[PDB]
Amino acid sequence: MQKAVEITYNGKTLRGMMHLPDDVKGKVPMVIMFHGFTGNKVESHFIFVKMSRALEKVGIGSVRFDFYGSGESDGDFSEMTFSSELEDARQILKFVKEQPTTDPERIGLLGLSMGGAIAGIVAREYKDEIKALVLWAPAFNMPELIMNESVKQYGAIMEQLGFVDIGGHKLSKDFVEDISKLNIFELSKGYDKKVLIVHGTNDEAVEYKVSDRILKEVYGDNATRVTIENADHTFKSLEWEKKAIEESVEFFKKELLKG
Amino acid sequence: MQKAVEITYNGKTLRGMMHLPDDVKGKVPMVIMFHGFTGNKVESHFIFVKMSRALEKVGIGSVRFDFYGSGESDGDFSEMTFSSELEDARQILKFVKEQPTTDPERIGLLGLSMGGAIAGIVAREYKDEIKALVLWAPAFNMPELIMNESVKQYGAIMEQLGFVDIGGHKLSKDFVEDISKLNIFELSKGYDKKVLIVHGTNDEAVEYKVSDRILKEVYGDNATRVTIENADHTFKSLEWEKKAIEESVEFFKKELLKG
Ligand SMILES: CCCCCCCCCC
Repeated sequence: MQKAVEITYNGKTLRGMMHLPDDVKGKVPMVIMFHGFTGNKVESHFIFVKMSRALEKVGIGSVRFDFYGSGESDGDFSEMTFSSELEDARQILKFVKEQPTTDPERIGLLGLSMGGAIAGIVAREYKDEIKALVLWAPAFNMPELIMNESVKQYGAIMEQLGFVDIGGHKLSKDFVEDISKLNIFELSKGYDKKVLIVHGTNDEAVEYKVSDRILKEVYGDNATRVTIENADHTFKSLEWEKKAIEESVEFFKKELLKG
Repeated sequence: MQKAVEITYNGKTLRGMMHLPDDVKGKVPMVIMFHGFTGNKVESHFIFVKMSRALEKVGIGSVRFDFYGSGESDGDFSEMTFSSELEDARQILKFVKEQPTTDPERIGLLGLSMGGAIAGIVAREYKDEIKALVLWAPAFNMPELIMNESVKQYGAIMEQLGFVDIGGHKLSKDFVEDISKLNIFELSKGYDKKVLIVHGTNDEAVEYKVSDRILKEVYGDNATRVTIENADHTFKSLEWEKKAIEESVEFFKKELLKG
């Protein structure tokens, strides 16, 4: 089953999609999915929609919302900061916990790229009530990526206009100010439940090396990695996305439907 | 106001969004928006969403749905053909005409890229009940574009396995066969009401020359062209998308709110 949903808080409306399995009644595991920077709840080549459908077939529900300033949700992209998306995510978790079909002890988080950074942070903040975590090419070095640009052209453009054009999106100076103060690696450290990282070797947006840091610096033996050979950042082929979705579904089926 | 909407016909469910202006009540002009090949109802850098919001402010509502096989709607991409998207468009027009806030004589069509080809055809099929037409880089040469793509890129796999991977999407042989039988220029010819074409000069997906053909071969003096200098296919900058949205909003404001 697929139904559209909304959240309204602080005068902000988030719009999303909720998937519940047709077969099983009662309370079910739920996966919350976080899209990345300039992405949206559907994500690249619909990989999020696919994931939800692949999950409901194993009796796992899911919700996917567009962050404020993106896609179907209200707001201008210029109003968005990483911290504001964090607050959106805290409200989304609250919404999932309020649904009468949600099993409170079976809630997982999934995040792609910058959504992986968010998912990491949220996982830590609620480490005792988030059952499992999947990270897809998680952009934990996002602060560093924004910082390096200070000496390049986007830095000079930001210094002059207070915003930059990243391809039909207005990236505010407020985002640079906000993100410069955060260390995703440290803010994600301390999550003890099982973690799955899926990463491509040819990822030219978040290099594969980043995942090594996460394995070394953020988690212990509870974290494991699926390497998708030859894959680009968003797993943009049928075989690459099939591998990502199947490994992640099996991880959530093992980790959420056991407890 | 923005609300999620659905259509179900012949065992298929389409999912979309409906925008109505808050201040004006009664029947209002309505714009139907058609996304392009591998796109979705939000479209590139949220330009469709923005276009809907810009329309609300001038008292024009809108609907944007994902075609069957894309985005939030049902179905796999392999099930989609150009003709199935035409049938979806006919059902979406039907849906708009059933809404009690729709002024039946004030319905306009907008299409981007392959969706513009959709709009061009639908406008002709309903030439007496479609009040105005906007085409954004309309891909009337889509049969030729796909034919060139098979000959140079797809290859034997299409014959051996029946499909090709176009970037996380399974493009079926049926689409190639179906689209080869259609002439978008001929099927759109005969629409007499006002038409706006917006096109970028550096468009590398649908060459600017195509718009020249549409002005000469498809429409008469009822058609007008806004050229956006240096712009790419989806007008992917703040300046380019502002120009496209404002020109289209003022065109729909003049042509739907008159007569
Ligand atoms: C991976 C991030 C791509 C966009 C970065 C833009 C940097 C702006 C700095 C002023």
